[PDB]
Amino acid sequence: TSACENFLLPADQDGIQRQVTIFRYGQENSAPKAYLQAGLHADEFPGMLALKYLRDLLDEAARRNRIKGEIVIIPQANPIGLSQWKDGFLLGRFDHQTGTNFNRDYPDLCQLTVEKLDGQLTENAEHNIDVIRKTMRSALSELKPEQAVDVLRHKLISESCDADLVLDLHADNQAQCHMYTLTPLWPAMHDVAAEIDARAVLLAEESGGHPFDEACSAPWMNLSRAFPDYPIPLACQSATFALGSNDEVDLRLAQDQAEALFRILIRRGFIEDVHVGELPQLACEGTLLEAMQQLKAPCQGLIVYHNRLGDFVRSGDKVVSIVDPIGETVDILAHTDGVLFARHSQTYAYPNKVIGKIAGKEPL
Amino acid sequence: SACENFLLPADQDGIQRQVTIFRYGQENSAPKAYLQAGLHADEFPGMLALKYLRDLLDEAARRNRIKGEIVIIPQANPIGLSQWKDGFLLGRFDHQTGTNFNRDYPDLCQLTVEKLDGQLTENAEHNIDVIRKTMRSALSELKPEQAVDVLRHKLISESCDADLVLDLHADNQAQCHMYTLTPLWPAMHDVAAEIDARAVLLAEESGGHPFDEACSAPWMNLSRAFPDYPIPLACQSATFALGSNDEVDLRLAQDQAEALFRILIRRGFIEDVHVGELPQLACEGTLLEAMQQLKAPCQGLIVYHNRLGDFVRSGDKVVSIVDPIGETVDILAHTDGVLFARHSQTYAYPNKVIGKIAGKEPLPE
Amino acid sequence: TSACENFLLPADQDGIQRQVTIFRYGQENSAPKAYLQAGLHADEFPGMLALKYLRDLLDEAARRNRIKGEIVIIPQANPIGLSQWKDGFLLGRFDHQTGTNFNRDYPDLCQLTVEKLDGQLTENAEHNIDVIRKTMRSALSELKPEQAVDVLRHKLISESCDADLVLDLHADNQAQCHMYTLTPLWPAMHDVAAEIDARAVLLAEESGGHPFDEACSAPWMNLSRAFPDYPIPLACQSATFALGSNDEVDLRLAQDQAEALFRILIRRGFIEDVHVGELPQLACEGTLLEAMQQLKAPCQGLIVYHNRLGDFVRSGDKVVSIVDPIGETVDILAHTDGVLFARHSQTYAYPNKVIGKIAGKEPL
Amino acid sequence: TSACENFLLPADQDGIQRQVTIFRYGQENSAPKAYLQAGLHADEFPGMLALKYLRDLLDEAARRNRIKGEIVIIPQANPIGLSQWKDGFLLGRFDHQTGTNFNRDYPDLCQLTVEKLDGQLTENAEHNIDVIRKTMRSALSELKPEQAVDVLRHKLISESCDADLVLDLHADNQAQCHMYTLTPLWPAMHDVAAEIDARAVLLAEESGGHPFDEACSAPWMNLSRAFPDYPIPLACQSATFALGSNDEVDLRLAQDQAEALFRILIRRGFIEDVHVGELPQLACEGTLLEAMQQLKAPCQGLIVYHNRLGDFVRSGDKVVSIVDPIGETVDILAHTDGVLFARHSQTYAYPNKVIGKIAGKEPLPERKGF
Ligand SMILES: N=C(N)NCCC[C@H](NC(=O)C[C@H](N)C(=O)O)C(=O)O
Ligand SMILES: N=C(N)NCCC[C@H](NC(=O)C[C@H](N)C(=O)O)C(=O)O
Ligand SMILES: N=C(N)NCCC[C@H](NC(=O)C[C@H](N)C(=O)O)C(=O)O
Ligand SMILES: N=C(N)NCCC[C@H](NC(=O)C[C@H](N)C(=O)O)C(=O)O
Ligand SMILES: [Mn+2]
Ligand SMILES: [Mn+2]
Ligand SMILES: [Mn+2]
Ligand SMILES: [Mn+2]
Ligand SMILES: [Zn+2]
Ligand SMILES: [Zn+2]
Ligand SMILES: [Zn+2]
Ligand SMILES: [Zn+2]
Repeated sequence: TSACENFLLPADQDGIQRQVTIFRYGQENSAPKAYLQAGLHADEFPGMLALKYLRDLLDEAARRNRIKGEIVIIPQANPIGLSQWKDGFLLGRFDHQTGTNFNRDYPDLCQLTVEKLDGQLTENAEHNIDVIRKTMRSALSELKPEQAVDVLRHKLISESCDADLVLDLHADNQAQCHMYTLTPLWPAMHDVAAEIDARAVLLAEESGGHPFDEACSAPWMNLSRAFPDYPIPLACQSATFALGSNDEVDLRLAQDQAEALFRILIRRGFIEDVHVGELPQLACEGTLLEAMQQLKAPCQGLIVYHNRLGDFVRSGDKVVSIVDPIGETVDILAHTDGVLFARHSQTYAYPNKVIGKIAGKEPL
Repeated sequence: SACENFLLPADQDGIQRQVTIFRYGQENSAPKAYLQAGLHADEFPGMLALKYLRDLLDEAARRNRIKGEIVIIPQANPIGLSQWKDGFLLGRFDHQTGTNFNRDYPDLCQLTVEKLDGQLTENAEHNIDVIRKTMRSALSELKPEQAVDVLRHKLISESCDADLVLDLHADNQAQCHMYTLTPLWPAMHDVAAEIDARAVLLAEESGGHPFDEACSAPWMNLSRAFPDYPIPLACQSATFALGSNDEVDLRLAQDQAEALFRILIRRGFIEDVHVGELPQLACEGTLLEAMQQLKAPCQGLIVYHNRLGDFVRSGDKVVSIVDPIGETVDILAHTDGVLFARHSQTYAYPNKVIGKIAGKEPLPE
Repeated sequence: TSACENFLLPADQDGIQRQVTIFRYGQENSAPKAYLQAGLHADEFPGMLALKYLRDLLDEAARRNRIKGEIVIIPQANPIGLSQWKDGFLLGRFDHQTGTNFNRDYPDLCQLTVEKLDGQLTENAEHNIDVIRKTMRSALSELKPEQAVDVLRHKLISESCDADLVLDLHADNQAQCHMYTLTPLWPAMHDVAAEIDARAVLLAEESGGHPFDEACSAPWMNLSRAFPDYPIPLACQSATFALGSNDEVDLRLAQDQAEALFRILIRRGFIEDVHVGELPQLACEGTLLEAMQQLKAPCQGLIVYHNRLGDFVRSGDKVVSIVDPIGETVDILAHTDGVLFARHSQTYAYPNKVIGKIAGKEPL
Repeated sequence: TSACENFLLPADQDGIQRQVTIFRYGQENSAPKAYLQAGLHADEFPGMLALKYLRDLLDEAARRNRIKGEIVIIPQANPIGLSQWKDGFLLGRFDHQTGTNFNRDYPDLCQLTVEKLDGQLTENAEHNIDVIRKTMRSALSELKPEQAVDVLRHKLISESCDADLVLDLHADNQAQCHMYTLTPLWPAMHDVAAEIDARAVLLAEESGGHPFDEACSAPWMNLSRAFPDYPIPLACQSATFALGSNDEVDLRLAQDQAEALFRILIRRGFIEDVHVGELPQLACEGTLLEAMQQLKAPCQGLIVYHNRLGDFVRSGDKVVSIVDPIGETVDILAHTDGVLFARHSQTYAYPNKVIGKIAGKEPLPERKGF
């Protein structure tokens, strides 16, 4: 019913080897392929519990012989970060050994495949998809990473680059459910945004230092541009789901998110003999990431919020203040109209700390 | 208001920090109160409460209503306050020594009992002044070198001779609760009621010499060392956990500042103010040894089955540890009581304390 | 699995006979009893849409055979006000025929039952509850109202006085979600306030001219005082929910409010086999209604607000100004610290118009 | 600085005499003439506050001696409607005494002047303008209205018919800034539309029952047609500005609208020694009023919108539903491509309630005779 791989990473600075546990629910290399992972930031929990419950649903779908394609589930994509305790707190965002962000510095599969594809593309889009996916797998086989974190990033992209559907499950420090995707995959991924009840959908073609979701979807956009004489569709539809707050561990929520992910899999042809019915109403519009305001602390001090999580705020509104208990108070204003979909869990600032997010429409 | 900026020795980066101390009233006047917050630099509610208590005291000072000496330290630990790692503030342990900021305070009984051998009389007030003077002398003789030892030394040097000491703290996820010396209960019932404690935890001696016990324990221990002399519990100290570490709220901090102000009035620090009827205390004093620490026996997601503040019964499933790629382990209450604390970070390592139940029967654990 | 009653009011001044549509989802006269109504002020809409969607949820609960109690749903409790159009606007707050407020002059069930109860109470609280509820129904049966609005008020209290849970769904002209209840039912109704995300909870033992929620809950408090030798618990837990602004009709909001009401019904033992999970933390403290400041316009003119809805304001702050476009400007100040939970939808004043509300604590 | 008159209406049913306060910033019967009024519908507020701030700007222009013509400002053109409170709400759209709409049943100055002008027109357009304006004033002088609302309409047209520029400031129940003008006055009032940031410009030659803006501009079009052998230019350029939602009272917005109105006055030669500069971007095309779709509720119930104010919608899109909370749901579709520039503030319907507006380009079959 379910295959299990334990992929072993090379030893860290303490001589410790870690494993990535990967579950597969379908026929290997079959039909449509889905990839779902959680816990790439090891201190972001909601996705971990949601995929535990999605597995319970898929075990039943497997027993009933209703799995159509290949579904790949990784509830804890980052066993390195998961071990990084300091003074009794888990710091799962950055790699101790390299200092790098776990959701950065993924391979650029356009840069790795453009030369190889020069003579292989044709007028048949489906053919180009198979050629590009095969080329991507070959290009990754040629890379030889040495550090556990680079080997981990390599494995995760090697197992996801040829998928039709990729969902990277994340969380923010204090936030409402929200989604990120590639600009041209909107509104294609309207259904997934609606099912997971995103309260913000943030669009970009190219963001920061090569995150996982863009590593999966961007290559199809960049290859389409590299080879404009050939049909290259956006074959891999990836998104990042921030499912809630980092510490939001709740049975009801995880079960509801597992059921939503199951409904997404049904709608996209991974499950048969199950009815989905009407798509839920999406509570927000897609906006550009560059139109999103990061609220930053201009100084150190207590973070005092004047708005609740999810409040609509307008340009000029006082949203948060930094209070020095032995000094001055500094007021921070909204510079755009939008929804305060994120704040922060730790209510003390250092200068340039991002302490909140407003999803607006006008680029900043 | 007087302001002192006490300078700590430079750290490993050659950086010196200051402890900012505010004083209201005349030096050495009448009764003495000491209030500090942020000894654990990641525990915020007390920091904001003392900011607002200062606003109230500035007005009391303008109106010439301060009777004794009130010492306010909103951020008692500027070392911990600088300790950022991967964007998170880790303010509980000192990064040079690895020690807990609220442990390893001096034992002022051990430091004064020899000196006091020939100095005590049948006059209680005399003994209080002699013991306080001896404590100050004993501390003057100590020469700490590490910034954290210098910090602990300064904080006890400025508080040991106070009549009232309130150490303002927080827990990772908790209701307002209080700790004090067993024999100071019910003496400190009024302060517990004003701050709306939902648990009062009593001990004569706890862990490795925390600040509140460093202030009040010496009077109990000297009373026992010299049973032939009147030695009252002259320094009434308590720890207030004012809420969750990250519970920063205007309304709450203003309410806590007003409660602290009312405590100062009741205990004779503020003139020309009537307080009136004491609020109802929501809990009984219980022993710290009757408190259950809920521990994770294994790593995994922390799933709570009880809300913060629920009354739970022995045998109840209160919390589960869930391995998202493994097994689930259920954690049971071993005592009836109030779940006054849980935890903010919902993932465990083995032996992690993930919650606290205030019970009445002492536990053998 | 859902009953429908169409209760006929006597014909009005135009010879029009109107109906109150009542839906019942459970076991008649059994188990726990819940009563939910909306639209008593016929121009307050959010509750009307929320109960439409709560019915969809209860139809499914009924189909799944999960209803434990008797649940009474009245999405439009006031068909009189609902007809009162003038110049294309619906004026649903006052009765055209009598000039009276629709949420005033409800019967006092203490005054109506104290004589009857003198010899019927015992040391058994559950007995007293059944005796008092039976006595209330009898006392109301004996009343003979003639005006459609008196008949309407009579029916609504007759169907709610014996409930364990009563939620009267309202709105304000421009407001945040807020709640009113009987002072001694706080913090008993903390869970209710938390699920609906109230941003103010206003407490009173006795308010104005006998509103519906107090008509339901006050009698238990007043009978407890009338008969202090007997255990009389506050058997009917009533509250008023102002679910937002009068005109705040939104699909997402009404669905979210329907789901919150469903969660309240589950928590209070009306629905089987549903896991709810952790209670949301309440965003406000209970304050006294007597500590609330009404901001009044001292003169006619434009209402210019300086504070946004939901701002925390301090005594002395300029909150709103009245601007005469051909005359003078008058500044209106906060006289208490608290939350500006209400403003107004029509931004022009007449003298003594209430143009906003601040929920304070009445300190000294 | 400015002249101030208080024109007294005859006493109403309660024996109360109401007054219209009129401000004048220029000379008298001078140079170019501008007329700006707000609050004809007394429950439409944004224009009231905008003209308060425009007066502050004009007081300064007057102090600096920079007023070039006659500028007439009426922040509250309708003191009758302004008094009409019921159950704490202001109902300012219809006159209590007559039941008539405050922005309907204005005089037709073509019908009133065609006979008088028969022998008075010549080859000189400027002459014809002065003759027609004098004739209009005489024709109105001859009328004797009795009811307060008829006297009010009479005064407002008497003070505006001879203006070169007329801006009637209005609002809708829930709407984006939009404009109405006479079909042949477009492209010409492009500058006005651009300065106020209209999101729809709606054109008609004849709309409903004789509104104020058409009462001012239509006569020139109709007289041109009555006397085709003479040059009769569209001497009075009128427009209706719906400045926003009825209840949209905001300091920043009113100041921005006052500044835009000031820039319009500069561009059209009312303000001396001030340069405006480059014209702002026009956000929309001029479209016919008969190409505008009115969304109507076919039944009573909750108004549930599926589109935001200002969304672009396409023919076939579900825009709004009417939901009977104890009955059925009815879906309402867009039947044209365009911007949903208006919805409604009160989210409950009666049958045939207009619950929104879409500005399209293709004339719609049902939009005839308004
Ligand atoms: N493709 C993108 N544009 N974004 C990538 C997904 C966003 C994602 N964000 C977080 O993990 C939340 C984090 N606590 C925070 O502070 O934001 C990430 O950085 O991995
Ligand atoms: N034991 C005493 N007599 N004094 C009370 C000390 C308790 C106090 N606890 C805390 O700051 C909360 C901490 N997060 C925790 O997990 O306990 C402290 O360590 O200062
Ligand atoms: N006070 C109570 N006992 N509770 C009843 C809630 C009050 C309730 N208020 C409203 O519908 C809003 C109204 N615009 C206003 O200005 O209040 C009502 O009058 O029925
Ligand atoms: N076409 C013209 N000549 N004039 C158009 C003016 C329209 C203008 N309409 C309104 O105030 C808004 C109204 N709620 C509505 O539904 O339109 C008016 O009546 O004055
Ligand atoms: Mn502040
Ligand atoms: Mn469990
Ligand atoms: Mn003002
Ligand atoms: Mn609908
Ligand atoms: Zn992340
Ligand atoms: Zn602490
Ligand atoms: Zn109401
Ligand atoms: Zn109008």
